[PDB]
This record gives sequence, C-alpha cells and structure tokens, in this order.
Amino acid sequence: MRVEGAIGKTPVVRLAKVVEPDMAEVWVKLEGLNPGGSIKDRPAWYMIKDAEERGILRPGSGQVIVEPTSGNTGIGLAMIAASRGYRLILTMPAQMSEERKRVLKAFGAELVLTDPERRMLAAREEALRLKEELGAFMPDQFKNPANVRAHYETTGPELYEALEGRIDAFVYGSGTGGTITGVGRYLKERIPHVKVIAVEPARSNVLSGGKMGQHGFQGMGPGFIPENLDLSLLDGVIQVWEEDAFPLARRLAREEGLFLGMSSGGIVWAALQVARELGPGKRVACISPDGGWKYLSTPLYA
Amino acid sequence: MRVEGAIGKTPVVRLAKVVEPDMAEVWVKLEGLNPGGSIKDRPAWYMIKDAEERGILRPGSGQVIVEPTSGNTGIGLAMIAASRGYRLILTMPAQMSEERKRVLKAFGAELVLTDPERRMLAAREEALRLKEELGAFMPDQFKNPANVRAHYETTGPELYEALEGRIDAFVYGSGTGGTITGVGRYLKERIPHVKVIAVEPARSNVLSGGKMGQHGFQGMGPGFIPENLDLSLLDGVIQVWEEDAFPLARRLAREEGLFLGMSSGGIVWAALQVARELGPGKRVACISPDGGWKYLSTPLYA
Ligand SMILES: *Cc1c(COP(=O)(O)O)cnc(C)c1O
Ligand SMILES: *Cc1c(COP(=O)(O)O)cnc(C)c1O
Ligand SMILES: CC(C)CCC(=O)O
Ligand SMILES: CC(C)CCC(=O)O
Repeated sequence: MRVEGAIGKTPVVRLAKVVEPDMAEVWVKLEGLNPGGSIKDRPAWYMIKDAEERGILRPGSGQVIVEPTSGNTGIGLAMIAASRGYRLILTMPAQMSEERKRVLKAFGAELVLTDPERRMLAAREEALRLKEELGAFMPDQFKNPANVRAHYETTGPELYEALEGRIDAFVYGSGTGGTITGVGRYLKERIPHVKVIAVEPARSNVLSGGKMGQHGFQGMGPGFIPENLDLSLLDGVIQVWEEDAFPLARRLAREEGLFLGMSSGGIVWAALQVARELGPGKRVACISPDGGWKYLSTPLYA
Repeated sequence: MRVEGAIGKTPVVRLAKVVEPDMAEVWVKLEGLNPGGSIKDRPAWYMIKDAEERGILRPGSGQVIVEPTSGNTGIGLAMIAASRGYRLILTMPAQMSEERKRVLKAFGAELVLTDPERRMLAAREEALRLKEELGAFMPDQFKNPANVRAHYETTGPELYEALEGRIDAFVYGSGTGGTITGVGRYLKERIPHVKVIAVEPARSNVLSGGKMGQHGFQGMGPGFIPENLDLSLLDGVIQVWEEDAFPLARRLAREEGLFLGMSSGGIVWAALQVARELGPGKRVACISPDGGWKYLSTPLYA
C-alpha cells in the first residue's frame, strides 16, 4: 500500500469538558490524522485519481500539475504528486511563510512566488499561464466535482457509520465547499431531519450577505462563494469571531487533549452553539480540518 | 470516545522508489498518525492506564504526574493528562526550543526548566524532587513495564496482522526500548526465523560497545541502555549517520510522499541495508516514530 492508501478512516471523538449538560452531544471527526496532515488529503487524491480515470493523467509519467495554493490543498497535492510521480508546481503570494514553503518543498513541489500585492489574483493568473504554456493539469479545487465526490464517497459514509446514522445536525467551516456539500448530501439522503450548518468568519461573511475580509481561520472562509458549495443544502450559516474561537481552541487542547487548527476552533465553537439549541437528547457532528501542528507560530498558540 | 481511544491502528506502507529490485520488501508503519503525533501516544496512555488499574491514579482527580521529558513522551503524556484530568509537570533543560514548549503548554502541561549545563541530569533530579515533595506519580518511561506492554499488546499485533504474519526482519531505532522489546517479543513468539535489529546513532553507539555522544536523531539513541530494552531479543545492531539518513529522509518525502521525522530517516536507512542483505523474496518491517511536522526548523528540512 502507498501513502494515498493511508488517507481516510479517521476517528471521531465526543467532547466531554467544553460542553454543558444542556447541550446535545458534540462529536468531532479528526481529519488532521491524515498522512498529509489535513482533510485536504481526500480532495487532493480524488482530483488526481479522477484525472487518471478520465485519461488526463497516467501515474509515473512525470506529467505537470499546477494549482494556485499554498494551503492544505497544496500539501495534499504535493504528497500525492510525490507518491505517484507527477511534477507539481504551486503558485502563491511571495509573502508566504518559510515554514509552509519548507513543507511544500520537502514533498518536491516547485513553488512560484507571485506579486505579494496582488494576493490570490496573481497566483491564479500564473497558474493559468503555466497551464496554458505547459498543457498542464490544474485540479481547480473550487470547481472540480471530484472534490465534492471525495466527501460524498468517503468522509460522509465514515461519519454516518461511526455515529450509527444518528446525527441531528452537521456543522462545518466551508472553504472550497467540497466537504459540506459531499457530506451534507450523503447525510440528507439518509437522515430526513438532519440540518446542515455552514460556518464562516464574521470578518469575511459572504454567505451571510456580508463582505469579504482578512481573517485568521486559515483554510476556511475564502471570501467568495465557490462553485463546489451547494447553497440549497444549507439550513443556516453561523458567523464566528477569532476572539471567541481561539480561546475555545486552547480549551479543547487543555481540557479535551485535542490540539486542533485555527478553523477547528471556529467550527467547534459554532457546533457548541448548535448543540445548545438542539438540547440534551440530540447529536451534533462536525469535522476538525487539521491539527495545531502547523500553527505554533500564530496567535492561536504563540 | 475520547482522544485516548483514537490512538493506534496506524497504517503500514510499502516503499516503492527508494528501494531497489535486489532488496526485500520494506514496509513502514506510520506512528506519526497518532493524535499526539507520535508512537509515544501508546506508552503514554499505557503507563497512565496501568497506574489507574493499580490504584495509583483515578481519572478526573487532578492528581499530579511528573516526568523528566520534553520529547514525544512529554507530548503524549500532556495529551492524556489533559483528557483524563491530571495535573502534569514536565522537567527539562532550559535550552528547550520555544516551539516544543508551546506544544506542551497548549496541552496544559506545567514546565520546569532546569540547569541547561546539567542536561538531563538536572531534569531527572527535579522530577524526583517533585515526586517526593508532592507524592506525585512518575511514569518512569525507561523502566516502566507498561511501556513495553503497550507495544506487546497493540503495536506488535497490528504489524503482524497487517503483514499477514509474513515478516523476516523487524528494524527499529531504540529510545526507551519499549517498542523493540514489545514488538520483538510478539513477533518472535510467532515467527521462528524473524530477526530483530536495533538501530542506534553511530555518534552515540552504546549498544555497539561504543560511547554516548550528541546526535541529531531526536527521540532515539538515549546514550545508555534502558531497563526496558531486552538485549536478549536483538539479532544485531546497525549504526547510522545523519549524513546518510537525512538525505534519505528527504528522498522519502519527495519520492514516496512520506514526510517523516529525523529518527525515521535513520530507521529506514537501516531497514534498506537489511533489505539488501535478505534479498527479493523477503519482507523487512520497520516503524516511523513520527512525521516531519515538528522538524521544519532542523537541518533535516531547513
Ligand atoms: C480545506 C480546509 C477547510 C474547508 O474544507 P472544504 O472542503 O474545502 O470546504 C477548512 N479548514 C482548513 C484548515 C482547511 O484546510
Ligand atoms: C520514542 C521515540 C523513539 C523510540 O521508541 P521507543 O519505544 O522509546 O524505543 C524513536 N524516535 C522518536 C522520534 C521517538 O519519539
Ligand atoms: C479552502 C480554501 C479556503 C483554501 C484551500 C487551500 O488552498 O488549502
Ligand atoms: C526515547 C528517549 C530517547 C526519549 C523519550 C522522550 O522523552 O520522548
């Protein structure tokens, strides 16, 4: 078996200290326990596997893959490209942290640093230029249906099975939209009453009808509505503040032994609010995108 | 289920690029995919669980636990103490990196920084002083039999089962001695011919009859022979150099998509040497103690 085969089948834990008696149960699926360190291992593998199935790629070919990202998707893609023999090029703003750059380069990914003032725009443009110039494959994480399918076929079934089909609400901090759409659809097809609640930063609350903005929940809240997000599935949207989520993330670590990432703090905070609304006999399920290992130099744990 | 229940059942992957046709198969068990980030999650939980079973501890009591360590054992203990409600105090040299200190404090562990010039000695002395003063419980990782039992009951069975009882040699970089002793005994009780090979830093080659010394394989090669290491099980000892292991660790990341820790580089390098000796139709199994996530600031990936 290769590393791609080590992706998935992550555990789900029930919170016991940060919750209160008047709350529904709160379960958290730990996606940080993936070989790539995050939930992105799933869509990264699925988008590449889907490309191989469609004949766009053939493993061990040295074919070029390009994607504008330096986040978890970049790490997941780098891991898979290293394992399956593809040349990966990732575009990203020049202001990227040395830490992240080191992880990506460790996997052999080639990095192209773009205009720091043009943020994501310059990164997207360079990726498109390379795709055109090299005839490369671009996963296109925000609109590739294979992203959603990864969660519809693995993440969803796993969560459903682990919780024995008993879930009253599913809460998630949306990024590409793949997870909430894939898991949400899978759950709603089986649980008539289940509620699917999206979580987004109050500082970049576009799903709530607000405006995009800079925020600290790395990995979620892209500032736009991605094609992979099926709004028709949503039963609500909860806005979260770092001021509330970071202290909670620290409590999770000190009280539950759960050392999670920045987005996890926001997601769990939201899950607690939903748990209080539903009450004692209910069950709220949510997912922790990644662990705290990559954020020791951030205000979350610094 | 709580975080302690998320420990174990880690995957095993077969190397495909760094190996050669004239080598036996080389399988690597990824212990970095544990909630605490390393194989130490197992002995940490087992030593505490064993203490509860013997009546020394009762969870949720706020009882004090003290151990002289800032390594993976400290992280594993911190995680369990946070989850089960114990007050954890870890002693360590004052020259400890801020990164590690941040992880430990995230879990709520109390840190006592001791004389930087007295290395581990001052740390051990302060831990003993606290045990005495507070009547605290000290796991005592190098001599506690529960450490070994964790691997005899979980790590060993898992590896054996995953490889369908077909293992010709088991290779591991010894630290406390728990893993090689526990897994080694489990395997030798079932596989008559299996060879158990220990790995140690050439720079601190005490098992080979050499002398202790400073080295870069964090987590292994303590510079002494621990009580938990059963020398009678060993069929050999392989000395490894960072000069050889670090480049290999980088190849594993770029070619196998396996981003592993410093000790993993030394262990896999040794496993390759054994694989070449055994040949094509054989199987060599080894374990990766942790991932590369904690070593981005080291010469391995910096
Ligand atoms: C990818 C990611 C998310 C969002 O998951 P999507 O399926 O992309 O919606 C949230 N947090 C982190 C840290 C992520 O990497
Ligand atoms: C604990 C550890 C080891 C050694 O395992 P033992 O069972 O203690 O022999 C090796 N490498 C790392 C990184 C470790 O944390
Ligand atoms: C989900 C998005 C906000 C970020 C994807 C990434 O580059 O990891
Ligand atoms: C195995 C030993 C060399 C180190 C144990 C630790 O403190 O993590």
